[PDB]
Amino acid sequence: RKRILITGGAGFVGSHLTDKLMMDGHEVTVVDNFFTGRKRNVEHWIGHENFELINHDVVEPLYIEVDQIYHLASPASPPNYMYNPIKTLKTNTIGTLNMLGLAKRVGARLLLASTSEVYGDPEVHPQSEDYWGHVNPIGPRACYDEGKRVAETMCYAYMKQEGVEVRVARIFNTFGPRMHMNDGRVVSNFILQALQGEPLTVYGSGSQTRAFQYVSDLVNGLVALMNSNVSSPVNLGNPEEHTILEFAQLIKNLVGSGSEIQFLSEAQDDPQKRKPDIKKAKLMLGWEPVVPLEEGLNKAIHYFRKE
Amino acid sequence: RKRILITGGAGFVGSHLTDKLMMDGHEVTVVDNFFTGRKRNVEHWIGHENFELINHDVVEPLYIEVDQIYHLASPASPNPIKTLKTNTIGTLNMLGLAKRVGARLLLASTSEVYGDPEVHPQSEDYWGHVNPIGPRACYDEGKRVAETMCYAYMKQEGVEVRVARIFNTFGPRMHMNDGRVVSNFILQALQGEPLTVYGSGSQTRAFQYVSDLVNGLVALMNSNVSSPVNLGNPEEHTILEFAQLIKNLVGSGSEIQFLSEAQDDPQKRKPDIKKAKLMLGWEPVVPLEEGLNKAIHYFRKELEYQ
Ligand SMILES: NC(=O)c1ccc[n+]([C@@H]2O[C@H](COP(=O)([O-])OP(=O)(O)OC[C@H]3O[C@@H](n4cnc5c(N)ncnc54)[C@H](O)[C@@H]3O)[C@@H](O)[C@H]2O)c1
Ligand SMILES: NC(=O)c1ccc[n+]([C@@H]2O[C@H](COP(=O)([O-])OP(=O)(O)OC[C@H]3O[C@@H](n4cnc5c(N)ncnc54)[C@H](O)[C@@H]3O)[C@@H](O)[C@H]2O)c1
Repeated sequence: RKRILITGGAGFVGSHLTDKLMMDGHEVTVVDNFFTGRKRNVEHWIGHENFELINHDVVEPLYIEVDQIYHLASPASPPNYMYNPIKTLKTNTIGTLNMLGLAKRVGARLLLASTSEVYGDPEVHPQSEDYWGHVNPIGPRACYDEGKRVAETMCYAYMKQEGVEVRVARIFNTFGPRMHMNDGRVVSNFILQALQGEPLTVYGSGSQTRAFQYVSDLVNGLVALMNSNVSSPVNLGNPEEHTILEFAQLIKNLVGSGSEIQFLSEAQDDPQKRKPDIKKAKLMLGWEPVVPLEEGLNKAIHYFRKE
Repeated sequence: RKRILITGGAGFVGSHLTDKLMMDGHEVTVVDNFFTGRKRNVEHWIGHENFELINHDVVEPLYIEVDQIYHLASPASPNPIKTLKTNTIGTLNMLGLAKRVGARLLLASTSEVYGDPEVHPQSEDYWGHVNPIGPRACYDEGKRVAETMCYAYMKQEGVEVRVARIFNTFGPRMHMNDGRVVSNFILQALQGEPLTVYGSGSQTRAFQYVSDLVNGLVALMNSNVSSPVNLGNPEEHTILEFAQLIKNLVGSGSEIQFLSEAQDDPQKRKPDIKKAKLMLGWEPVVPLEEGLNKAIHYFRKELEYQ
């Protein structure tokens, strides 16, 4: 049925988006510069009749007839984006302007992969979509945060001024096969520790909690949101809390490397900074996260074990 | 002495900056696409050896050899998309150029990066409270990210950047049909219309005379201060006092007049200028009365020219 463009389609979330859309029957074109993505992520569809992979940086204009654009082209984990603030800004600015220009020209509906970071260090808990956020416009993260903030602004500008149809997802922390293992976040870190024999190290009693979302739940959110009539931003994330200890335990079992878990009773964890309200997504999209933590960790570990 | 690019050189603040800098013997080039600027604003210099006017949009790359760029090319508030492009593409372009030719770049930012503030007054390490998707975001978010841009080109590429957070400014050449309280009162007084004050006229507005700002910009440009600096006037005056001052300076028989069922909006923001004091030795020095005077003379002249 639909002609669909995915920018960043060779990346973590984008490649799983591709899969789903390729299997629902659509004609998918992937645009990606391979700055962080990888051909292995989409290699299964090369050659297939309805797929096209284009090596292309979104800071360059694109002219293609499509019905829908999922705009995920953007550096995503902190080490990648903080190392190149300028490329990060150019991508979120010039690149969003370009994709919105295409969407306007060809009458595509455009969905933006924004981010809970537009909320900054929140002074409201949890964060709903009303919150304006508390964000340093010139810190070392600002290239991503302000970059994604103004990309949201561009969307509504084109919506208000040129009747572009726009969708805005504010994406919270997400995990699974093909994820990046360098956020030094708790799951990537425990998994690496276990996969190579190391002890899993748990601060204090492992009592701080973390809420992560499994990638296929995200991908369902995105598609649900794209095909809805809600044009204001929608948080997509999983607000279920698991203790850090529980992540150690699950990852230990599922890797099965007989790594030990060990406590540093004098050490400590930071409470998670952001926590998504997703009630608007339940109400307007009928969507919730349905993959249990253990199940997503397993599918993830399965990926990384054989890798 | 210095070769100097001024984008938005032909607008209100820009043309006074041009004035001051020409008078100091620098080589001054103005770039401007005249969306809101006027040649009349710099005709006095057209011809002099040291001056060039170039008609150019900053969303288009530009190559010129200069030592300093004052990047003022932007609508001040108040085409939303063109505003976005201008503050994004435009700033990237000018920082690119500054990279290429080794120029120091001053960004004319705005108190709006603080949004609707939740601390008072606003000093430079306040992060602001800004709606990224509100009716005015394409100005507020565009100037915010313009800042992010300067800092990124500085941290990563060694570009020398300066960032001025400009607060409300008034004076000759300003956009008369502004919306603003001071504007309306000048226009109406000059015409013998009553000056109507909403409520009891006790909401305040703070205003900075243009030559104070221009001084601040130059001081800032030539300092070693790379992080943002508030340039504004913190002195409060009520709307009623504006009305009274303007009525008297104009002398015309306009009468003041309360409309007590009407309300004014409270003053939105108020600069803390400690940092400009300490690190530039700057502060506003033109008293309100004198400034209003110079502003009245201009609107009087300009009513008479258009
Ligand atoms: N994974 C998360 O937790 C998370 C959270 C919030 C938001 N997001 C958003 O999701 C989107 C994807 O992130 P991800 O986790 O899949 O990361 P990712 O890095 O794996 O994917 C991003 C993809 O974009 C491509 N890309 C980057 N810049 C580009 C450019 N200029 N032109 C063309 N392609 C370019 C990369 O090569 C990469 O494949 C991002 O836009 C990110 O901001 C992700
Ligand atoms: N006047 C104030 O109270 C005040 C307050 C806050 C911020 N500022 C900032 O100070 C700067 C100067 O403002 P101003 O009051 O002189 O306004 P202005 O409109 O008089 O000056 C802007 C000038 O820039 C030019 N310009 C606009 N877009 C351009 C483009 N894309 N390419 C080239 N030139 C372009 C306009 O033609 C005009 O000559 C602006 O950046 C504004 O945001 C001023």
